Amino acid sequence: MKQLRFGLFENAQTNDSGTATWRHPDNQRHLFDTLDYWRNIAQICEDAGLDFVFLADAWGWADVNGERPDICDVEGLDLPRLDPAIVAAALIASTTKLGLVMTGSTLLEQPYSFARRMASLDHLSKGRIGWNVVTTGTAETASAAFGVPMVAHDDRYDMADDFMELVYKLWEGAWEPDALERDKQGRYADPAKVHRIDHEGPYFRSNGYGNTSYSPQGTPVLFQAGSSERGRQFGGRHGECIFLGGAPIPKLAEQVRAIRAEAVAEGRAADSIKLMAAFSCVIAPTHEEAVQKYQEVLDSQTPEVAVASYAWFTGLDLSSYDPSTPMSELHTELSQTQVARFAGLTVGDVLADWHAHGVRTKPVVGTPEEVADAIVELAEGADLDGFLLTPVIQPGSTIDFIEHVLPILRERGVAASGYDAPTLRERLLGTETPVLREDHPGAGYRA
Amino acid sequence: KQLRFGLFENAQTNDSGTATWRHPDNQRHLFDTLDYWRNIAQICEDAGLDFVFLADAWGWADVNGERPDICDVEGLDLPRLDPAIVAAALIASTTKLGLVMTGSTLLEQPYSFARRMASLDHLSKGRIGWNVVTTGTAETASAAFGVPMVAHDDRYDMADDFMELVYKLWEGAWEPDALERDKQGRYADPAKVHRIDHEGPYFRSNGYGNTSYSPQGTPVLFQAGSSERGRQFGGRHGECIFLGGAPIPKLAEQVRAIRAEAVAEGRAADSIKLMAAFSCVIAPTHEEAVQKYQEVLDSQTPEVAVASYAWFTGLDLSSYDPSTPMSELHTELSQTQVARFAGLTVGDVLADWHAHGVRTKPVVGTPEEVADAIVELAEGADLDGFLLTPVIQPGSTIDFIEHVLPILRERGVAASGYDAPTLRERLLGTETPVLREDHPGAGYRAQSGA
Ligand SMILES: Cc1cc2nc3c(=O)[nH]c(=O)nc-3n(C[C@H](O)[C@H](O)[C@H](O)COP(=O)(O)O)c2cc1C
Ligand SMILES: Cc1cc2nc3c(=O)[nH]c(=O)nc-3n(C[C@H](O)[C@H](O)[C@H](O)COP(=O)(O)O)c2cc1C
Repeated sequence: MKQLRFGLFENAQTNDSGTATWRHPDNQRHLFDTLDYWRNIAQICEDAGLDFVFLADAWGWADVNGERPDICDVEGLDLPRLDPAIVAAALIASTTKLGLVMTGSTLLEQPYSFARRMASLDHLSKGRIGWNVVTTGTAETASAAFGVPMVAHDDRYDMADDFMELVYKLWEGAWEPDALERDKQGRYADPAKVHRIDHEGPYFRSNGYGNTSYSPQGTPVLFQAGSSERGRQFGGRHGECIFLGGAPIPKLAEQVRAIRAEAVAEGRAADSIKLMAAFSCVIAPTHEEAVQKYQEVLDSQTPEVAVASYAWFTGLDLSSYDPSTPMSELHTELSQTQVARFAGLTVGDVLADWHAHGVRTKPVVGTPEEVADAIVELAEGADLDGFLLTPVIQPGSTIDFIEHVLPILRERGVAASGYDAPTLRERLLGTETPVLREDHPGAGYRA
Repeated sequence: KQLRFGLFENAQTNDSGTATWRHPDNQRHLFDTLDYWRNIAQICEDAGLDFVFLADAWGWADVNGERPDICDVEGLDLPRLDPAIVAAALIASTTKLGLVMTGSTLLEQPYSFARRMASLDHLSKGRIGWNVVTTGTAETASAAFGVPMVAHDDRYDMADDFMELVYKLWEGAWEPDALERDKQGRYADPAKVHRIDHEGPYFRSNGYGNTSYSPQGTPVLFQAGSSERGRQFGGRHGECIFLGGAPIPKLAEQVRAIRAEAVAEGRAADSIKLMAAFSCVIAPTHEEAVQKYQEVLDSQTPEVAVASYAWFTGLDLSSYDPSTPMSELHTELSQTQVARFAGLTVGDVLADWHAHGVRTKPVVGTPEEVADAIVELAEGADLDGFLLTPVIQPGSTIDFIEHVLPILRERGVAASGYDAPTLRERLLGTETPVLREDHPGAGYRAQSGA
């Protein structure tokens, strides 16, 4: 049996994904800016043996023509947030084995300082760091915030390739793994193992030494989730663990086959890339109890939010249209035969499903046995290597999965019983060594 | 007058042109382990020190245009860790200790720097400080980032623009009570959340800030520029100014000039705090302290001094007989350097450099002698505290805490412990955690004036 890995999707802000369940009485996400919130989440995850916590990030915000509507602040749709690298570092200090994965942007980070920061996390954590490589999902606002011009979608990925090449040189080529000797009767470092790098790319330039010596993993575990044609090529080249949003099993299976074919086209083994699907659930001892439990979180969300956030995430201002109007009865846009995928849905239908989960994956709602069976049928049907648990409320959604579903998966032998490897790469990739595989591009920048 | 005490640290093994890492009691070769930092922070927090300060650098040694092998054999310059990451890890290990980190206005981007510092301030409940630098490793650091070099005085003009932008983000973007998080009312009050607009010579920003108003608003601002332009910048923005060691009459003049600069910027002379770097070597008798210091100096490889002197000054003295008067090298010296070296030989210069690099010269003696030196400095130069710069770690810090700090507390010149939750309250001696109204950053508050 393939043993699935599990990570927890989190972000350093109250609400996410176009939903706003922060008003639910048991939701603690409004305390995201306190260290106690994060210490508790991490302890829950580490005591359960979850492989990692993943901190999503964004730099921009939801806006309509340069302005956030009141609702953004009355319901905390987007802002405020914290920086994930700072949260990750704080969590290092209260964990020993839990993996820590953070989003970091190739569009807005400077590679030289970013490489030093990530390698610092990797040193202090003893090799537990991952990096979710993003360009931007909020390109308009994030660019204005940093004072830089727009970069079009595919050019963002060419910039990301150049970024990756430089950070690979800094992580893998600047200091050999054994450069540091720290012998008070010998050498501090072997001068033959410390190298100047030289990089002249279309977007970035660097000439000189790297600040950080070779870290326990070398390069953080690389996560990536792009679904465009160009983003799929980028993930096929660099990504070690690829995230997928929820989809019906047959569609997910085809996407998995496509992503593994992109890795093969870049010279990598098909099984050397790990696929993890977002997965949400609401668990209760009976099916009806779960439905009511899910219902109570849905009822906690203000009804005006659904229309507001659907607008931003898609562009369709639906406040006007009566809920009985078929979607296909509207224009706005979409490329004909795509409009047929709507298959005669009504505005009410879309907003009700959007109210339910936004861009988060549709939760599996049922008993522990029902949720466990869903996980297994997803993993087997789509050839997945793990799941990214996306909570509907914190910490309850995580606690429920840990206390009721994970033990079933463990008894069935589909989930490991605990931490068997000390670095994140060894744990997620099954590698023997904590460092990149030889068929990964970053390995080609080693001395 | 209650003196404040901070610990000067950096996230690398050696610093300041010296290299005492081979001393049997030095543990700084473990700088890249969390356990080293956990231990330092506990030692400091248990003693009630006001803060730990993390220096930083981005560049490396450049001796005759190359990086010679001795830089790696002795770990003179590299490797290092990022101080924001060390600081964040130390947040989670401490509850009251202040954490001050260096951050460069030349190389950081202000929008993400503002968010990073405000995140540290939120998570720490207001215990963060920022030592504002314009990089000192400018040449090599610029090449690493791929950017053109910027002149000394231009760096301070860029720094003024950087400060204006981060003040808008920290003080002007979210009012202090914008967040209500009332599950029956509003998450945030939309009238208290503001777009910023900034169009400066070096930086541009248009939009909202990522982080809401943090417990101190703006981190406590530390600064250490000693040039004329750097003193002007400190007098405008710095809340705590760090001075290197010097004889009492010289420190007193520097303190006087910095306070006059603050007054000219519209601030109260006493609202800026002056802290001197202070090093010491402590033993139970004077003679034992002298010998202890000799054993520190003997731990440094003899070949280091001439190589690190060349790194810091550009002057390679390795080919000269040590009896050579510096005056004979005038073709390689500016007029100011010739005057400063007058009477000195190459051997004098390298002997002095071997003993302490650019670190302050230690007071060497008994605990009573060191305590007396601290009081004399503070009274004679009008200082508000001291930045303890260790010669070896953790020994230098432990010696001071165990033997000198109790004397200072008995004499009533150092506080018993922590009776202020934020770093600004503790260091400025105020009940208010946010910038004073006569500070430039306060003018960006939307609260009555935007
Ligand atoms: C599970 C998951 C997590 C994601 N997290 C982030 C994130 O933290 N920041 C971000 O900008 N985008 C995030 N995304 C969006 C993707 O990075 C990506 O941009 C999107 O799938 C569209 O693909 P494309 O970039 O190739 O157009 C996430 C996507 C998924 C499926
Ligand atoms: C106690 C002390 C600590 C310093 N720490 C740093 C540091 O961490 N990083 C840095 O680039 N410069 C550091 N400096 C150098 C000063 O910031 C400054 O550049 C130097 O004093 C020269 O002054 P000027 O910039 O006005 O010419 C420090 C100086 C002192 C006295």
